[PDB]
Amino acid sequence: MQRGKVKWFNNEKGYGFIEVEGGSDVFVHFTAIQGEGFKTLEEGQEVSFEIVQGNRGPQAANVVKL
Amino acid sequence: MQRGKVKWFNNEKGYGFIEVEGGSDVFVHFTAIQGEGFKTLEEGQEVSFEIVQGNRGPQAANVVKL
Ligand code: NA
Ligand code: NA
Repeated sequence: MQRGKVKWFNNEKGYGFIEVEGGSDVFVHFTAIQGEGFKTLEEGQEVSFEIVQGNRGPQAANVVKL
Repeated sequence: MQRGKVKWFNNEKGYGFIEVEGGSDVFVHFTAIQGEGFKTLEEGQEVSFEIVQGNRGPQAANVVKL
């Protein structure tokens, strides 16, 4: 588990990337976003998350807005 | 998606396992469950999901109640 900030998120498409200090960007799909409310992220938002490997490569899991 | 059936799920602990045909049971955490509902599953529940590899091995992502 670790923290990062949303790099960008296309609200219409429901995905974007988390930027990591000193690391590679991490793909994030809306289905990973925790909490209640419309599943979205905004550029700059700090998040905690886990990295998992799926068929398309690394992606975020358990994305909590801080 | 992959299909399976919930073997058990403990809604106090927030986890359980999904049984899948021809393979090992897959760990499922409440944070993977989709829907604005309460994030719980019940024994026997048919689901669609994705298997991803996390730091503890295979686990469920994107768990949708069918
Ligand atoms: Na970076
Ligand atoms: Na099995």
